[PDB]
Amino acid sequence: SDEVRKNLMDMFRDRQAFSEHTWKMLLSVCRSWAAWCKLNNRKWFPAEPEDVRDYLLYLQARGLAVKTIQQHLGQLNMLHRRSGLPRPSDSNAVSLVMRRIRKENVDAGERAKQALAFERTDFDQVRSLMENSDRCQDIRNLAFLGIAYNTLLKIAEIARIRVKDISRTDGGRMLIHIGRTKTLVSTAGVEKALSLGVTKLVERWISVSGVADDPNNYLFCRVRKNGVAAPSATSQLSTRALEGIFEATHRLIYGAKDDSGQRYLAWSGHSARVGAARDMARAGVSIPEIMQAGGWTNVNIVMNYIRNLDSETGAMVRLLED
Amino acid sequence: SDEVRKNLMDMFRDRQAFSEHTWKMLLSVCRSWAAWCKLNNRKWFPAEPEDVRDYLLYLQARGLAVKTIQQHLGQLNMLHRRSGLPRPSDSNAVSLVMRRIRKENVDAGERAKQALAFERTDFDQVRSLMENSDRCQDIRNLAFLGIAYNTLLKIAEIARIRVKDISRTDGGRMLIHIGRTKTLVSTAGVEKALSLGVTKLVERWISVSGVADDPNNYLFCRVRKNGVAAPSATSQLSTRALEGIFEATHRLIYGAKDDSGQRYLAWSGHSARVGAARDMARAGVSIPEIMQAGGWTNVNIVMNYIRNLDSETGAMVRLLED
Amino acid sequence: SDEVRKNLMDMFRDRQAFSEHTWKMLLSVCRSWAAWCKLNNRKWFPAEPEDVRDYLLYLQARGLAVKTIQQHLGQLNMLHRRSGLPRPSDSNAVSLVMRRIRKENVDAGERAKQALAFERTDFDQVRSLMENSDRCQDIRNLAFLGIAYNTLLKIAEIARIRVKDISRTDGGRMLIHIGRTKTLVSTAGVEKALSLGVTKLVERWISVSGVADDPNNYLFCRVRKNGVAAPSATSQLSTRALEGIFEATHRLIYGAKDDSGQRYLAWSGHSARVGAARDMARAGVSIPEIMQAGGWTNVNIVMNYIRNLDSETGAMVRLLED
Amino acid sequence: SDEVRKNLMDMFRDRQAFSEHTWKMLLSVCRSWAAWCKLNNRKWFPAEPEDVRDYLLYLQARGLAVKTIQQHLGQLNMLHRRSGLPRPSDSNAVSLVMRRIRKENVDAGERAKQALAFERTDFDQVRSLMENSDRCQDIRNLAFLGIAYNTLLKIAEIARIRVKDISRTDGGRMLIHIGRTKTLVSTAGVEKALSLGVTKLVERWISVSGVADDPNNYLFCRVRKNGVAAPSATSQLSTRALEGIFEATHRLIYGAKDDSGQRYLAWSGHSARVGAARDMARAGVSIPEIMQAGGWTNVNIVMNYIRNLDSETGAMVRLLED
DNA sequence: TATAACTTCGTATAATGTATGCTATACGAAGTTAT
DNA sequence: TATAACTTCGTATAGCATACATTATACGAAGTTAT
DNA sequence: TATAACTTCGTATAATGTATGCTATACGAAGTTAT
DNA sequence: TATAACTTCGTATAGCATACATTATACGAAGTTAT
Repeated sequence: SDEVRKNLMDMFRDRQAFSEHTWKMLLSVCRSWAAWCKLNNRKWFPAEPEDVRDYLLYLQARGLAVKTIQQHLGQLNMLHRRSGLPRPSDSNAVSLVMRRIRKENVDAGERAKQALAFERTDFDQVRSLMENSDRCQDIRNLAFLGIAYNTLLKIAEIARIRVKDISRTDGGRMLIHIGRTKTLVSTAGVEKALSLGVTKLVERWISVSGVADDPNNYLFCRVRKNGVAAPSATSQLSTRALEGIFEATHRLIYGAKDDSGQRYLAWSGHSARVGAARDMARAGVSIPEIMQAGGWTNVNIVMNYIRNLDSETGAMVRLLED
Repeated sequence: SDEVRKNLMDMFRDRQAFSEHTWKMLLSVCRSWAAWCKLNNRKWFPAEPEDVRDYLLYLQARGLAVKTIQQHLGQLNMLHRRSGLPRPSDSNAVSLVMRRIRKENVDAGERAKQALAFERTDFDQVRSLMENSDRCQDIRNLAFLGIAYNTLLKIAEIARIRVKDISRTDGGRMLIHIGRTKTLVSTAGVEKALSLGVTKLVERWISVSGVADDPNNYLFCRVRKNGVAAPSATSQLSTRALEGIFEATHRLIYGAKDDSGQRYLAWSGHSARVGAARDMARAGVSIPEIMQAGGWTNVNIVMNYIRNLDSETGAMVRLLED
Repeated sequence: SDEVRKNLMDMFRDRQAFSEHTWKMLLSVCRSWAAWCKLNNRKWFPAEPEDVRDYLLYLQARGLAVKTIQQHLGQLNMLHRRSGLPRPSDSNAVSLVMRRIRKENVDAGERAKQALAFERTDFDQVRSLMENSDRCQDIRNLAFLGIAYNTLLKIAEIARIRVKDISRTDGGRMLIHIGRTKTLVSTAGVEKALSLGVTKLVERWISVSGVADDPNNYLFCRVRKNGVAAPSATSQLSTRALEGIFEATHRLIYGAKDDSGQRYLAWSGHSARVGAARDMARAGVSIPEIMQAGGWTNVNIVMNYIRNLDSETGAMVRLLED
Repeated sequence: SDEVRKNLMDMFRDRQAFSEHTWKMLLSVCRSWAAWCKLNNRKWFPAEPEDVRDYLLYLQARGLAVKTIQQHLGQLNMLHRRSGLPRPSDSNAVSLVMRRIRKENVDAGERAKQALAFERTDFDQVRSLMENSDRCQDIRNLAFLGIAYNTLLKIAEIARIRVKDISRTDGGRMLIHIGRTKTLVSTAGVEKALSLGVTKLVERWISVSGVADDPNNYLFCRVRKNGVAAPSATSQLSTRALEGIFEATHRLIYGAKDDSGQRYLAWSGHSARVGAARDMARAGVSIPEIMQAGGWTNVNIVMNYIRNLDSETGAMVRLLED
């Protein structure tokens, strides 16, 4: 009763031990669960297993994805395990219904989607059009698109780059040192090399933006309606803005989005990462090489961007046709 | 007893958490365990470690495969873990016999088997033998044998193919929008293309059958002793019937089985999968293209199918032969 | 007191859960420890940690290897852990002295040795001399040496081979199916292919020995002074005899062993395995390929036969010399 | 208290279980922890989770590397585990801060460093500057710098080389029977060969020194302000003196340090190792030969040394550049 | 008959594996339906 | 507050190298059986 | 001034990492010894 | 004791596919600030 209160207090004291995103989703799931509980006159904490089971079934009935449901269940489990209490998933009712919901949704066809690919051809076509612009906005966007495709870095890692993180090979190729993440949080860190063509795009951006003024400045920054860049060493370009560059570039080439409300109708923050991964594979690049490129530690995730690369090769259709 | 009664009600309420094939196997182990118990005067629930030990030894004497004995122990362990009771595997005596049985059986020379291969040489032979046949069942069986070898699809997947899933891809070749994935993080569906040869086979079947008279009709259907097909959009051919086409075809060519009791004496549902993988290896197709073919995310099974091809003899044979 | 007696009784009942070699060493270490205990008026079971520490120090003082000492400690730990008691290694005194003994011995230069390599050149030289013999003994020995080098199989796996385990590629190369071991105890199993030259050596042995009479016969068998082979399906050629073939072949080429009493002055049961592993490496064979060849599951052991392959490459001595 | 007194006596009796460098580091953390405790009025033994938490936060504020803070917590954890007491890391509050500190520090941009490279361009420059020098210390330092770059050996290993360990391999080139392995399962020793150039350097040192007047004498020795060497078979040069040759040599060429406080501003003991690996990569030497060079069983460190070479730019740069 | 060629054995020392559980195919055989 | 040239020290931080529980090989010596 | 171009935010859904502990180098600085 | 051609069943055994605990992206909508 008080041991629980202490545990929770300890968790909140050292908040910084978890990503802000985890907290954000913890409160969002708690909001959702607490509302369902109120609407059903139930106690939201500690959670009763039969109540949690009803809630997950309610989420499925609302039409949410299987991964969304697993997230709600996962946030509830963390809140309890860290409170010193037993996890809802510790009961049959909850573990069995989750399995049953995954089964029925997947059987009805549900599948986890992945970002619309932005590949070598898309990059070449965008560079060919934007190459000739003098606008600060255009120069920045093209430089961002290039780094994204060349390095396979997530949008959050890109927004984190500082001018001082950039070095250069003896060959004149740019090098961006990256230190952590989801994960990777390490010592040492990594370096991402840019092709000569791409480092040229970045050079042009630094020049017109004037972010080199201070090595602490973040590489990318906002650019106001009048074309003036606003370098900063305290704030970074929101990842929401970066997803906006991918979306506006797609609209530039293909026009306005659908109306279906569906996701991935245009390029998004993860598009170049899935597009590059796939280009390397279709080129014969070895798995360890492809892995190094994306930072993937296992051969599973990799196979996953290629997870949607399965298409009739015609292999058997050739053996037979001869 | 109140709490295991609740757990058993949990299990039934969310029985959809597991597939019907899984349930049947569970019912099957309980019936056997229970029957052995009654016959030997022991309580079957909860199961005592010493009794489960005498039972496992019993299954060994019955000559069952270690794989099989592990399935009995496994289901027995589910029941108890789900129910709140202690698993027999958690016992030292049970843990010890399983290790003894496993080791003893491997020593006597136990090995896993796999489908007798149905290769191109066999497909050619069959085609030639029943290609001009006007018999509706022959027309249907040849079409089946073709798609099986060409697509490497499993029997349950071929049984689900409906008419509206067939389209045209090129040169009048056919396209089968199949679905070979049962996971959330995977590709929605694939498109299997049939050689020009195989396409003519399916065409002659759909014409002699009339399954196309309704898109909802299943590609394959029943053909009665009067050589008349019976299209249907609600009922598909049992995979048992599909395995029969394979054994019947082998009989046509080799006559009655070997009456040795053994398994894989004739062709079975996986024979075309085993054979197409080998032909693809003999013709030196890239492993990735061989995995896309069978839908393998890894190469642990495929390696078993092509293990004895001279192309897979290893580095040592390479070094020794110069 | 009785729970212990039961545990031990359970261990002995299901003896077959452990290799006969484990038992053999368990009794040998117990013999050693029990003798030291008697000579020092101490109780040998349960073992007192301070007593075990004295014993390990006594073994070090007797000049035994670090791996020998770790074995004695390991057998003592198993006897206790399986008796339901705490392991001697569970105490500081024992865990600290073991670490200290490893440290001091290794610091004084001790190193785990490995078998004298039997490589491609040795095999070619032995085949060149024995190729012309008509003696059953010679024909068998050469066939054994060939299979050992070609397959990298341990002597115990070789003595286990039965005539029925041998199949053949479509190319005329022999194939030996192997099922388990130290380890590997599996389902499925593996196939080892022989080069055309080596399968010829084996063919010649089967012919002159007459082991093909029964597919259950073990491939290798004894050969008496009069040249007559003694095929058997119940007994195998002792691994001690197989180590004898490697030793006699070395003496044939180099003459009588030293007098130092040292180990590995001549080829032994593991010689072809370490020799083949090393030949592949020096040939550019990839690790996964080399791994497949020896059955190694990890890249560590492999690096270990090559563990004694480190020699001045001259790499730096070339960069500088130009 | 009786049982932790016994454990502390266990630790001291078998202190040889750990190296002297390990002991010094342990004494160092205790002194700091104890000093912090007294200053803040807390008991230092056993350590309470909440106090260790305030201490770790203290070390973070002192600006120490996460690696360093983990060393304090680590030793603190040894002490307690060895002693029978409960480890502070086993506490939720301590577990939480370590995670917070680790994450917070990685976010501020913390990265590991490594020796400033001493490449061939640097060796050439130094040779040219002090090659005709008659000064005995210059003759000794050049010899050292040569062996370091040529052999990639660490300082403690070069400090141990005695005269009787040098032999001749070919064309009058030298051979150094070194020992770079501290494990039981490894190779006894290696033989490092020196280029013809480097060999002439060591020869001129042994002649101007007279260390060869007794095989037992260490290759390298003290050279007093009167330019007179002092051979000895019982005393070797401190690795600190060896690091001094590196910094002194860098001073000769670049002058006083950068007074920034930072690390690796001049050359250190590992500079030749970092530089020789890069030169070997620039000249495209096979990774295996680069590992044999530095004595690496893996390639996790070597990759850090050659991370920014254009030859190690990745597949993406390869694809993008065509 | 001595004796090659093992086998058995006991102490000494090097090498090696480290998971399961759910679901689909195998196949003889009983059950069903329209020729 | 001689000074070059080290050594010894204390504390930070980079570079490695794993443990546990079996199972299997190394080899001298003594026993075994068809010749 | 309206307005481009963000930022912040809250619900929805995809992606990812899964270790430590022992020992050696780094380097300013105090200690020692023979020029 | 019609029979071809299946279907349904029961039990053996081969073929796959993982969980947990975070952390990070997807995108519409509403608020914010230099122009």
